[PDB]
Amino acid sequence: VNSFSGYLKLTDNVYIKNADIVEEAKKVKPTVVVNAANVYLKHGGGVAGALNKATNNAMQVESDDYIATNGPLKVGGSCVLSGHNLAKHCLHVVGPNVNKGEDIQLLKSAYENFNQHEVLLAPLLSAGIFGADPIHSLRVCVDTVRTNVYLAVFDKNLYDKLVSSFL
Ligand SMILES: OC[C@@H]1C[C@H](F)CN1c1ncnc2[nH]ccc12
Ligand SMILES: [Cl-]
Repeated sequence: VNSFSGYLKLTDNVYIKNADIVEEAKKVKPTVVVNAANVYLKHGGGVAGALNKATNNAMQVESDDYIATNGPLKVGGSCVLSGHNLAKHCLHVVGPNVNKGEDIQLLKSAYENFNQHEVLLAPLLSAGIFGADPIHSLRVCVDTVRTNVYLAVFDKNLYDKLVSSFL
């Protein structure tokens, strides 16, 4: 039993809700919140910009030190950093950004990072400003993640389409 509330159950392990991931994280304070990161951890907009803003830019400061030490992530890769005031940890995961021409096949590799964590709050990888089809992202999530994932979808119209079209 966990403290996630109001989610629709899609499969044994995948749950979905129309919610702002920032407000969800502040309420639940999950062990792991997933960020929709880029390889430079530049949290400018989309999910990343919103999460970073909610940390008063502390996420960005921590991220800049991480990059200065380690260099950029790989597309499909991840790193674990602090969750600041939002969660114990933030798993920064880089899905392919279609608006940069990145290979959508890497979306499965990106979701594989979730399997290293028993329970996660997450957005749909490569959705929004990363330019992939969210219906496809949900499909890959369901077919790749085996740990317990609680998906927050910001747009109510999109949430309804994901549920009604879910196979
Ligand atoms: O599944 C994540 C959905 C799809 C798209 F990627 C953006 N999005 C969000 N969901 C909840 N809160 C959010 N805050 C900022 C963005 C955002
Ligand atoms: Cl977005």
